[PDB]
Amino acid sequence: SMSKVGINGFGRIGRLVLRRLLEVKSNIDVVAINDLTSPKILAYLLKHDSNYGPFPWSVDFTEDSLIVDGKSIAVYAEKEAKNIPWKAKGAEIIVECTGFYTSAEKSQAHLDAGAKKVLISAPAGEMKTIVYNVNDDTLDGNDTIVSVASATTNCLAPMAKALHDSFGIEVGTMTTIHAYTGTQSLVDGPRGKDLRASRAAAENIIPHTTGAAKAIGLVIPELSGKLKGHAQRVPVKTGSVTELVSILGKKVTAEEVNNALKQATTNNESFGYTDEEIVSSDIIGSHFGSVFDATQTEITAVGDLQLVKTVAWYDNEYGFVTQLIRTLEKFAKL
Amino acid sequence: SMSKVGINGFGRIGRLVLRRLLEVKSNIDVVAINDLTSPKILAYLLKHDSNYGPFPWSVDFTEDSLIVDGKSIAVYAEKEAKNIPWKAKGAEIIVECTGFYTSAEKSQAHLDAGAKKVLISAPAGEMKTIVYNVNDDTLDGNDTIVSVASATTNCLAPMAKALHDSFGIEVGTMTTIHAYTGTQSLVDGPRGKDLRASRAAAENIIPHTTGAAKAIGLVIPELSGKLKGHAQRVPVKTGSVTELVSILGKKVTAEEVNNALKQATTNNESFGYTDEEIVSSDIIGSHFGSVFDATQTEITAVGDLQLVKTVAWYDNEYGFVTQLIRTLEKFAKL
Amino acid sequence: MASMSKVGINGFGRIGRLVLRRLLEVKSNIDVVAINDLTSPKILAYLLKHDSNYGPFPWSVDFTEDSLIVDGKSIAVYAEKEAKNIPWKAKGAEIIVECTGFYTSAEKSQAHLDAGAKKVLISAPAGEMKTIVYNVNDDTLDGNDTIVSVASATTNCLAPMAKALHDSFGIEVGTMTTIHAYTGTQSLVDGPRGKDLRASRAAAENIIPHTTGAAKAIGLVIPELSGKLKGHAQRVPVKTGSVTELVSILGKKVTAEEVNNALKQATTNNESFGYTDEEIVSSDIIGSHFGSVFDATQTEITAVGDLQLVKTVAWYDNEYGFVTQLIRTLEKFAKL
Amino acid sequence: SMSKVGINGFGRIGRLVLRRLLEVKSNIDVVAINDLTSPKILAYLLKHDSNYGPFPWSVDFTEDSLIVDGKSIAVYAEKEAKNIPWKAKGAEIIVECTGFYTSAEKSQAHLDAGAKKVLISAPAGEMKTIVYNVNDDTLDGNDTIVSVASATTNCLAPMAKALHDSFGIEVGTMTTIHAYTGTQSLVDGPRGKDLRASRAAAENIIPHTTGAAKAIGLVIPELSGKLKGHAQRVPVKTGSVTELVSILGKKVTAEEVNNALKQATTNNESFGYTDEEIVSSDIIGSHFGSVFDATQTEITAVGDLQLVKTVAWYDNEYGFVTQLIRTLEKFAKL
Ligand SMILES: NC(=O)c1ccc[n+]([C@@H]2O[C@H](COP(=O)([O-])OP(=O)(O)OC[C@H]3O[C@@H](n4cnc5c(N)ncnc54)[C@H](O)[C@@H]3O)[C@@H](O)[C@H]2O)c1
Ligand SMILES: NC(=O)c1ccc[n+]([C@@H]2O[C@H](COP(=O)([O-])OP(=O)(O)OC[C@H]3O[C@@H](n4cnc5c(N)ncnc54)[C@H](O)[C@@H]3O)[C@@H](O)[C@H]2O)c1
Ligand SMILES: NC(=O)c1ccc[n+]([C@@H]2O[C@H](COP(=O)([O-])OP(=O)(O)OC[C@H]3O[C@@H](n4cnc5c(N)ncnc54)[C@H](O)[C@@H]3O)[C@@H](O)[C@H]2O)c1
Ligand SMILES: NC(=O)c1ccc[n+]([C@@H]2O[C@H](COP(=O)([O-])OP(=O)(O)OC[C@H]3O[C@@H](n4cnc5c(N)ncnc54)[C@H](O)[C@@H]3O)[C@@H](O)[C@H]2O)c1
Repeated sequence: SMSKVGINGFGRIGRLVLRRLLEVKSNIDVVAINDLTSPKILAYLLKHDSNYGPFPWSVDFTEDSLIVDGKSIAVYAEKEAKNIPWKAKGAEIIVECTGFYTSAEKSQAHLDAGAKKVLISAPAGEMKTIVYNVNDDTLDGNDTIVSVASATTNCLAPMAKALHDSFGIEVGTMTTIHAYTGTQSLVDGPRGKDLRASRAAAENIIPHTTGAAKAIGLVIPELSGKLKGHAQRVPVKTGSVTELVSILGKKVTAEEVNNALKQATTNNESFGYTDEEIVSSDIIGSHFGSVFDATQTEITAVGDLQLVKTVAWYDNEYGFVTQLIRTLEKFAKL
Repeated sequence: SMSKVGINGFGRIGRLVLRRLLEVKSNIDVVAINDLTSPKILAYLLKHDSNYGPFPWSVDFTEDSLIVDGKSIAVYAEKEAKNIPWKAKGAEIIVECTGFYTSAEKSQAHLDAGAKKVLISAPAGEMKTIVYNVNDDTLDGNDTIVSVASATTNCLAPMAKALHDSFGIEVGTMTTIHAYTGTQSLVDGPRGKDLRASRAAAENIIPHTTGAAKAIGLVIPELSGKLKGHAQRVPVKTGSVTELVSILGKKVTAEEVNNALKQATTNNESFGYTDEEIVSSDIIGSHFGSVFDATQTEITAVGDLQLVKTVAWYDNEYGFVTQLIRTLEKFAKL
Repeated sequence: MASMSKVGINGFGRIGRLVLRRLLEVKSNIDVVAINDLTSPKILAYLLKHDSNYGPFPWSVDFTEDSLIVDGKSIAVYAEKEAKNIPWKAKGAEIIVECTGFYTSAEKSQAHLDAGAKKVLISAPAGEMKTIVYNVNDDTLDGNDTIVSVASATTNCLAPMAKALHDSFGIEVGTMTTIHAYTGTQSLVDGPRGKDLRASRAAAENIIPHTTGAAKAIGLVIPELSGKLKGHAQRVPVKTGSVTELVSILGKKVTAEEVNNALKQATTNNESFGYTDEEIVSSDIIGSHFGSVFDATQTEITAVGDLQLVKTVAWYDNEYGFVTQLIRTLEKFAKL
Repeated sequence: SMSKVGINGFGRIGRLVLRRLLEVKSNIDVVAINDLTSPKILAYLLKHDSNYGPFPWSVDFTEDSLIVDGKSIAVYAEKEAKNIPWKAKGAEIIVECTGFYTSAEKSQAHLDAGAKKVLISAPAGEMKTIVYNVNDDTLDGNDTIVSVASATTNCLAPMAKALHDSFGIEVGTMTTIHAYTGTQSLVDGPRGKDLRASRAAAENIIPHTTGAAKAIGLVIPELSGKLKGHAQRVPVKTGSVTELVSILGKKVTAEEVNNALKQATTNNESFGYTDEEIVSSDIIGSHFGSVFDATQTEITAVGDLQLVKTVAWYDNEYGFVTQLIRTLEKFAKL
C-alpha cells in the first residue's frame, strides 16, 4: 500500500496533519513539505502552537529540511505546484492544504510534478468528496484526486446522515458558529472581494458564506439541493458548532432524535455523542469530526408543522484533521 | 405627568439608561439611584465606559450622591428593594435593572417602598411586556409593573411582527449569536446552577437558554407557543445578532421578504433596515432595538416546502436601552 | 517507606482544581481526602472535568450527594463559608491547601487549625509569615512551621531570576512590571469590584494597571533584597500565561551574554526554573512545569558612561506553572 | 500654502488621516488615494470601522473614486509608487501610509511621480523625524520628505522631553504594552522573517522590537543613544501604554515628577495629563499623541541610586493620527 506523503501548505491544517500522523503512529511517512518559507520558520511554527501547545516530538532543521522525531523531511518552497520536486523523496500522495489548488484542474499539477494521488483539505468542486464514516465506501482504486470537503461538512454530514436515515430530511438550513480562520483579517482591511472578511476577526461577529450545506449532495446524494446554510465567524481561536434546522419526514420527539443519534455514534470513530453541558473549548483537540450534542436538540411544532433543531460541535482544526487522516489512510490502501 | 425616576441597579443597563435620558434631553428627572456600592465607584463607572467611551457630561460625587451635569442624584445601598427610601426624593417610577426583581411579586417591593410604578429591564413572567413599536399601545393608565423583556425580545419581535403581518408565521425557531454579559463568568467557576454560565465567557462559544421566543406571546399574542429558540454567547463585548427560521403562510422570494421588512422599518424609530454588509461592531451604539439585515435573508425550497431564514442585528446594551427609554417616556405620562 | 499525608483543599477554584490535577499527574503520595468550597459536588465535578485552559481532566470524575469520585477515589465535599466550621477531622485532613483568597494571614488561617487540621499552606501572599519560592528558599522550612505561604505566581517568577542576578552580580535596586493574564479577581463587564477602581473594568477588553506586592515583599523570599525592588502589573486579555520584566542596576558592569550565561547556570538541573533562547510567546508557556522560565532573547543592557540598566525577562504560567511550585513546596512541608 | 494631499495606503492610519482632516475642518483637500483595491471596498472600510464606529460623513463611490461629504477623491490601485498618477489631480503632499516606502530613497518615487513633498507615517531612518510639540520647530521650507516616527515615538518623546528638561535623563529603558496591529498574524503562520510576528496576535502576549527609544535622538538630540526599549504586543484592538524606567540627573519625589509633567501638559494640545485610574479602552479616540498618567509614577530609591518609572497612554491609531495631522498642517505651509 502507498506509504510516502507530501504536504503542500504546512499551515494550520498541514502542521496538524503531521502531528496527527505521528500521534497515531501511522505507517505513512511524510517525506516532503512544500510551502513558501524557510525550514527555520517552519520548524519554529511546528514546535510552537498557539492552539495545541508544544509539539510532542523533537524538531530541528537544516538549510533544506526539517528533522522531526529524528527523521528527515525535505522542505521545498515552490509557489507553483507543478514545480515541486516530489520525485526526489518519492512522495506518492500529496495532502493539499494551501487553499490554492481546490479543483481537479489545479491539483492535477501535483501529478504532473511526479505524485500519484492528491487529497485536498477543502471543498474542491464536484470531484469525489469524502466524509469519513459517511461515504468513504465510495472511494475506489481509480480515484486519483479526492476532497475531504470542509470542517463544517465533516460536522454537518454525519448528523444529516443519521437524521436522513432515521426520519428523512425533506428540507433544512444550517448555521455554523465558527472559529475565525486565516482567510479572515486581523485588522480592518482589504481581503479580496468579500466585504465582511475584511473586518477584524477577533473583534466581531462576521457573517460568512460556506458551501457545506449547498454541496452536501457530494457526500449524501439523497440530500442534494435540499440544504442551504451559512456561518457566523466569531472570536474563538478554534472550536466551532453547527446547528441544523430541518423539516423531517416524521413526527418526532427530542428523545427519539437523541436516541437515533446515539445509535449512529455507537462504535463510530468519526462521530461522537455528548449530553454534557460543554462549551467550545471542550472540543479543542477532539478526535472526532463531529460531536452531536443532545442538550441542544429542540422540536418546535404546531399541529403537523414541525421544525427540528440539531446541534453538533467540531474542532475545525484538529477534529477535522482526524477525518482527513482516516480518509488518507484508506486512500493510501486502494 | 410623572417625571421623577429612580434606578435600581446602576449596572451596564442602569448607567446607559441615564446616559440615554441625558442624550435625548428627556424631561424625566433621575432623582435617586440604588446599588450596592459607594458614590465614588459609581461615579468612576459612569465616567469611563469600556464599550461607549467617556461620559458626555460632567460627573462628580459626594459621600451620598452623584452630581451629573450639575444635578444631584441621591445614592442608596440597600440590597433589599423594600428598604430603598424612594420617598425621600420622590422617585415615582423605578427602572429596575438589577436582575433580582424580575416578577410582579418581587417588584411589588418598590411600590411598598413608596414608588408608584416599576419598569423591569428584563423578562418578568406573565405581566404586561412591551416592545416599543410592536405593542406599546397595550400600556395602560392603571399598569404599575411592566417589563420591556430582553434585548433578544426587542430584536426578534419587530422582525417576527413584520413577517407575521405580511405572510403569517406558522412555526419558527430562533438562535441568537449574542455578546457575553455579566451573568456569565470571567474565569471558569461556580455561577449558580447554570453549568454553561460557569465557563470563561471571553474564551468560549457557550449555549444559553433565553425566553425570547418562548414568551413571544406576551408581545405578539398570535404567536403564542409558535416559536422556540436559544442563544450562543460568544466573545464580543456588546452587539448581537438574531436568526429566525420560519415556516411562513405563503410562498415568498427573498426580495419579497426584504421589501416587506423595509416597509415595516419605514419611519420606525425602533426598527431599522440595512442592506450593507455590516458586522457586529457596526451595531454598537445603535439607536434601534433591532436592525433587519436584508443581506442575510435565505429562502430554502424543495417542492411545496419552504424555510425562511431572517436575521436582525441589535446592540443588546445601548440599542435595547433606547427601547427601554421610549417605553419609560410613554409609561411616565399615562 | 512513603509519607502518606492527608490533604484538604479549601477553595476548589482555578488554583484548587489544578492542585488536584497536579498531585495526580505526578503520582504524589499525598491523598486529597476533602475539598471545601461554596457549591454542590455536581458543580465541582463539572468544573473539574471541563477546563477552559487545560482541557479534559485526565482521570475519571463523578459525584455523589456529598463527594467527588476521582479515578475511583472518594473526596469528601463541604460547603462551609467559614473555615472554622469545616469538618476537617471527619476524613482526617491534616494539611490544608488554602486557595480561597479569604484566609491570607496567620490569624485567618488559624481557623483551619481550630477546626482540627495541623498545617496550612496558603496559595497567595499572606503577610509576614514564612513565604516559600521552591528552589529559592525552601530550605528555610522546618518541623515547627504550621502556616506558610507560597506567595503569588508573580513572586514565583520574579524570585529565581532576582536570586540568580543577585548571587552573580548583586542587585542594588530594581523595578518590575508583569504583563499578566487576567484572573478571577477582575471583572467580566464594567462593574463594582471592591475598592480597586481599575479592577472594575472589563478584563478581556483592556490593558489594566494593577498593583502587586511581588517586588515589594521580595525580602520574605530573598532577605538580602528587602526594600530594593518595587513594581506593578499590567493585566491584559490572555486567559493564562504571563511575563515578568525586571529593570535593575547591578553591582558590576555586565554584557548580555554574561547575564544569560549566569541565568543558564542557575537553571541547570533546576526543576523549578527553566531557560529558553527560543522566540516563544505567552501561549507557549501554558502548561509549563516550571515556576519561571528565563528568556535570554529579551535580555537588554542599556549603558551610558558608568551607568547601566539591565532588563531581564521571564515567562510564567500563572496558573499551572505556579501550581507546580505550590506542589513541590506542599510535598516538602508535608514531610517535616 | 500647499493644500492638495494624496494618501498612499488607505489603511487603519490612512483612513483615520481623512477622518481627522474632516473633523478639524482642515483646508487641506485629499484629492487622491492609492491602495490595492476598489473604490467599493475602500468606501465600505471608510464607512464601517471596528475601532471608531460609523464614519461621521456621507460616503459613496463610483467606479473610479470615493464621494466623501459630497467631494470626489480619485482612487488608484498602483502597487509601485512611481506609477501613481499624482499629477492627474495635482496631489502636492503625499501622506505615505503603506509601510513599503519608509526611506528617503523609497519615498523619492512619489516626487519622481509628480508630488512635491512626502510625510511618512512611520520611522524612515536618518531623515527629519517630527513629534509635534516636541521638535516641529526643526521643520523648514526646504524639507521634502519627513517622518512622524511611530505612535510609540509620539508617546515616549513628550514624556522624555519633560523629564529631561526638568531633571535630565542620563539613561533609560522603555517597554510599551501595545495593541496588536496589521503587521502581526491572525493565525500562526509565516510573517516574513520575524518569528514572533508569526503568532496569533489576539491570543498571545508577543515581544516585539521597536526603535522608538533607539532612535529618539532624531527627535530629542540630547537623548541620542541614551534609551533602549521594546514592546509587548497584546490582545487589545487599539490603545497602548508606554513605561519608561530612567536614571535621572537628580533625586526626585513622585509628586515632583507629576508636577513637572502636569506643567509640560498645560495648554499642550499634543500631550495630556491624567490622575484618573483609566484603562486602555479609555484612551481610544484620544486627541493627544500621549497622555501622561500620574497614578503609575514610581520612584525606587536606595541611597544614591534611583529608578524613576513614568507611564503614558496613547491611542496608537487615532491619537497618533492627531499628531500626524498637526505636523501635516505645518508641513503644508512652509
Ligand atoms: N482552519 C480551518 O478551520 C480549516 C478547516 C478545514 C479545512 N481547511 C482548509 O485547509 C486549507 C488550509 O487552511 P489553513 O487554515 O491551514 O490555512 P493556513 O493559511 O494556515 O495555511 C496555508 C499554508 O499554505 C502556504 N501556502 C500558501 N500558498 C502556497 C503555495 N502556493 N504553495 C505552497 N504553500 C503555500 C502558506 O504559507 C501556509 O503555510 C484551506 O483550503 C482551508 O479551507 C481549513
Ligand atoms: N447586558 C445586556 O445585554 C442586557 C440587555 C437587556 C436586559 N438586560 C437585563 O437588565 C438587568 C441588568 O443587566 P446588566 O447587564 O446591566 O447587569 P449588571 O450586572 O451590569 O448590573 C447589575 C447592577 O445591579 C447591582 N445590584 C445587584 N444586586 C443588587 C441589589 N440587590 N440591589 C441593588 N443593586 C444591585 C450591581 O451592583 C450592578 O451595578 C438584568 O435583568 C438583565 O437581564 C441586560
Ligand atoms: N493566576 C492565578 O489565578 C493565581 C496565581 C497564584 C495565586 N493565586 C491565588 O490563589 C487563590 C485563588 O485564586 P484562583 O484564581 O483560584 O481564584 P478563584 O476565584 O478561581 O477560586 C476561588 C475558589 O474559592 C471558592 N471560595 C471563595 N470563598 C470561599 C470561602 N469562604 N470558603 C470556601 N470556598 C470559597 C470559590 O467558590 C472558588 O471556587 C487567591 O489567593 C489568589 O491570589 C492565583
Ligand atoms: N497601526 C498603528 O498602530 C500605527 C501607528 C503608527 C504608525 N503606523 C504606521 O503607519 C503605516 C500604516 O500602518 P497601518 O496600521 O495603517 O497598516 P494597514 O496595514 O492597516 O494599512 C496598509 C494599507 O496600505 C495598502 N498597501 C499595502 N501595500 C501597498 C502599496 N504597495 N501601494 C498602495 N497601498 C498599499 C494596504 O491595502 C492597506 O490599505 C505603517 O508604516 C505603520 O508602521 C501604524
